[PDB]
Amino acid sequence: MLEQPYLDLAKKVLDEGHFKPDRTHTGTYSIFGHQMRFDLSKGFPLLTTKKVPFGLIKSELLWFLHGDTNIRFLLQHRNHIWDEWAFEKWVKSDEYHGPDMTDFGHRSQKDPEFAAVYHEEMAKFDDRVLHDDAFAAKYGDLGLVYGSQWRAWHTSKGDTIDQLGDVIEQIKTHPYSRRLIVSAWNPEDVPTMALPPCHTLYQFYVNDGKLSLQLYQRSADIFLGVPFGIASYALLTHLVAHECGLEVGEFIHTFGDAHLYVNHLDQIKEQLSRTPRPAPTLQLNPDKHDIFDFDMKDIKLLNYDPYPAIKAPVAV
Amino acid sequence: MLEQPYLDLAKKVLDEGHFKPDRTHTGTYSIFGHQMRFDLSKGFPLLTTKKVPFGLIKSELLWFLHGDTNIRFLLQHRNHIWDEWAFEKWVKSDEYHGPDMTDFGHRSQKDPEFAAVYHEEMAKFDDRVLHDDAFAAKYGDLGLVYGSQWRAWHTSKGDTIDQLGDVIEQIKTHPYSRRLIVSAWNPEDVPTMALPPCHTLYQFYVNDGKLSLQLYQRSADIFLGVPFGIASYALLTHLVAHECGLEVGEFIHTFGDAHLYVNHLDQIKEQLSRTPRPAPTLQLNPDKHDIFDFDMKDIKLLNYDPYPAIKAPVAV
Ligand SMILES: O=c1ccn([C@H]2C[C@H](O)[C@@H](COP(=O)(O)O)O2)c(=O)[nH]1
Ligand SMILES: O=c1ccn([C@H]2C[C@H](O)[C@@H](COP(=O)(O)O)O2)c(=O)[nH]1
Repeated sequence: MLEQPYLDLAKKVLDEGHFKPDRTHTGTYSIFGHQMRFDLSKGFPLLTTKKVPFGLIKSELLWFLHGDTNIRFLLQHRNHIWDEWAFEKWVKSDEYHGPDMTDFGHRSQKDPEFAAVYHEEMAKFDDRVLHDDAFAAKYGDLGLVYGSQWRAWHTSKGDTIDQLGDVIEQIKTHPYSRRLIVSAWNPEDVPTMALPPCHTLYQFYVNDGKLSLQLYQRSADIFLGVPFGIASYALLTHLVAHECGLEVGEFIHTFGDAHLYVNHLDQIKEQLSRTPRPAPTLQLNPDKHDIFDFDMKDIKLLNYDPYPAIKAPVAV
Repeated sequence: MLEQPYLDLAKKVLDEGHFKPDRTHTGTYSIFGHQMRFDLSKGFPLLTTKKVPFGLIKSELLWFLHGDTNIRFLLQHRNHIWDEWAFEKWVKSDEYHGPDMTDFGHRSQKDPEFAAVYHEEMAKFDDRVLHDDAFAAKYGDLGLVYGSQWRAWHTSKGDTIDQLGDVIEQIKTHPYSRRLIVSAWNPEDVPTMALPPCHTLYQFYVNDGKLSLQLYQRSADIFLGVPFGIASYALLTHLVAHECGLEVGEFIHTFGDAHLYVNHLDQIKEQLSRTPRPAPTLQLNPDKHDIFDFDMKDIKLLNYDPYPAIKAPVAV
């Protein structure tokens, strides 16, 4: 079944997984060096053993494709994944004249009252980002995020490079190249970044009229992270392919530190007791071609019949 | 046997290998996405099924470790791997007042007279690089090569970053980090580089007091390239480990485009008819610790009993 590699990877971290400490002082079962492949011709690798929000995955990838880094786009799309990061910048700022917020996330877990307070301050921050144009420009712009790494790499000459744009043209004029690489890792920025790119780098490959993509993920949260990651990059492999008039090949997910937080063990076992149903089908608008111009309505997901969602706490 | 993964990878490219064109207009049998691991506690993965020059591998890695990019060091060490690149720069220069040299490499294959001519001009170039200090500074400095990528990454602020130095300190003060990454890929330089880094990026990992390393090689020549690559990075895993007082773990080689040139098929088959002997043993000088200060004499290779070398033409 299409999503087997994932379950396999999951089962493995449990079995061969060696305990290992980490930043968000929780424990993890980790493995180092893994690689799994998904033959995109057999279907879309969005998990059926647990409900994954394709809407979220879809709007995030577009945000990246637009070379956008401001949270406003996502919010307009009911997407709040990157919310914490902008909120945090806001709170550490001179203007934040509100309640105690330092460590809002980790605190909310065992909230002394926090729950509503945090959740409301956040509602406020967002609401302003959506309307106060100047506020959005200030606290709503994350800066160095995938959108800017992929499409506006800052060069030593104060210029900007559209890695993705260039690779796409390359694919068209030189499909057999081995230099079709887009990179999110900048040695200059990581020493002072909030969260250095987990999706460190990806390579494209063309053969027999099919497009393939390999991702190198330096670090991954098997439970919460991987499900989206596989969905996100498989989508990209289709999008880029659609634009180049190529057939879709394989999506390959390679790992550095693949781990499962100690507070996710029961949940994952639950999942491992499920039987994958047939994988869904992706449908891209035939009329449109420049993916940089793709809109949500141009991406349909057909036949996604999943098992109920699984709730598990974010380890912090 | 330790080197099995390599033979396995080799056998595979023959069997599942899909023909694919390439730059040096020759043909290739290619696969996309492969990963193999070598448990460095079982021995050193320097091939016994064919003689690999450990001396060359050793002096090259030191050259990188010194953050050096001038060919003089290598020549002083009888190492000529990077010779062509500096020679080419020399020939395309105003000063090169010699015979016809444009395409020296590919031509030498079916030399109309070239052999000696090229080989002598080269001897001249080198000889000068070794003695004429100003010549070395001019035509002997390659510039952007591993030594500068690893230890003097040029930032947008005209400064320089010692990625390797920083990662080593990191390993010591934060061994459980998932950000121990050194990168040779610069989106800014690749568009105008002679040869963008095949050894694209590598990640370190520490667990149970052992050090592991994973390399991401965007493109590889299974026959001529991989044998050195495995040797080079396994050596680094030992060196860094020796410096951090860690035990050696696994070396993991991940691949983008792994290929075998069509003009290497017979030779590789020859190799595949050999039986691996026990792997050699690496011995590092116990007295020395700062690997940036390691000298050739500080690296011993014990019990290397290989099969005679295999000669095969460099495809161009
Ligand atoms: O697809 C993804 C992207 C990010 N993360 C995770 C990786 C780490 O678990 C955490 C960040 O902590 P560090 O890896 O930076 O140390 O976020 C994932 O799990 N999956
Ligand atoms: O360990 C190594 C380093 C380099 N090369 C190869 C990779 C390619 O075969 C060739 C460069 O051509 P491009 O990959 O840049 O297209 O040099 C190897 O085989 N092995």
